[PDB]
Amino acid sequence: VNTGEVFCSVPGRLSLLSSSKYKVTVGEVQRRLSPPECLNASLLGGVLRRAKSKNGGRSLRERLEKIGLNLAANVTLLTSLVEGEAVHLARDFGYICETEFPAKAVSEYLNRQHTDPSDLHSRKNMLLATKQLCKEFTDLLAQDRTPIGNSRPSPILEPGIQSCLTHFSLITHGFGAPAICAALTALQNYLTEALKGMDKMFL
Amino acid sequence: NTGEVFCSVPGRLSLLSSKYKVTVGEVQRRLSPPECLNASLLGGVLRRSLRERLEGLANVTLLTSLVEGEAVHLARDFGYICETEFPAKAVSEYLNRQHTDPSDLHSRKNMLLATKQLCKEFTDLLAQDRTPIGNSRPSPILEPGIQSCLTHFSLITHGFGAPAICAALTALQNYLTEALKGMDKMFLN
Repeated sequence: VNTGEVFCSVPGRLSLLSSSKYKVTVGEVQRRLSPPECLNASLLGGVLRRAKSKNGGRSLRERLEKIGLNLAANVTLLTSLVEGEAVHLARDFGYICETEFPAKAVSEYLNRQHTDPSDLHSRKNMLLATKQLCKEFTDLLAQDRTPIGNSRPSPILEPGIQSCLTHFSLITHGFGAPAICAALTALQNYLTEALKGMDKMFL
Repeated sequence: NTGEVFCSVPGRLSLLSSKYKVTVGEVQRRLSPPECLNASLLGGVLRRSLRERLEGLANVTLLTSLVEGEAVHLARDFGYICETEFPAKAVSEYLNRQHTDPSDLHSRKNMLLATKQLCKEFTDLLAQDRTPIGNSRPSPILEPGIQSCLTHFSLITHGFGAPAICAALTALQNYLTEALKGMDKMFLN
């Protein structure tokens, strides 16, 4: 089984701009057919946005077996996504959290709810603790080396933890771990703004 | 007349062949700042005479394509998957082994408790967001300043943002709880 090879190209479900299709590799098609999802011919046909013909299902089965693959789980909106588009969606969400999440207004509002000056050393220490533990957590997700798109990198994480992050990448088509890092960026920017804000209170 | 249904849109992310009601309120939010969608882009969103049909009424991301009902559904499925599929127990067993000083378990336990507390205050604020979305026009409980900032973030994500952030912090919170269970079994040795 040659997994670097391109199976097909798929227009995006979330494109507003006439200007790309995403490449889907044999590796990706094999990730969809294997556990934990074990997609069938009908669902794989929708992911690949194939025209649902009566020929189409035998045609796809023929295309699959020629390259050494053959044919349930809870289907979500994420199940519809090719890995290219899942990764792109996570990247846009990441960009929006960094640039548009009102981390400053949120810190001003939540700091003002803890304006007892005895509760000030306490809050500074809890903010610093939260920042640290969130970094450890996003550092682990950045060490994820699950195969996605054309990449099949070598693991740095121990096999056990890697296989648990691999399970969560497979059920989310690669959206999960980067969407969580996107959300923890908004939390980290709030904590940073809350610390700057605490230090203005201290005066 | 915000509550009026303007059309029904098939889901961009459905696999089951077996539709989302878009209201006039929602078309208005797309035409108004911060996005000021033109008729071309609004066309894409509604998946289609439009200028007449309306008359009486920022950078594009993958989120710009979504009707509110699908954006909220996608956030909801992400939430479900973070809650039920994120490996919180294995992540906490790995991170308890990497970052716990065995000469000061108490320092790591206090930092976990603190993190759980501050994450809760943060997701409690996002749950107090009363931004119009779909056919709801609820009444705000937050002061206008912070409600206006939260509304901007909902308008540019089509209602995906706040719930998607809460879905992610559920994975973090489940990790923290598994990690505290883990700290206690280290104290028992």
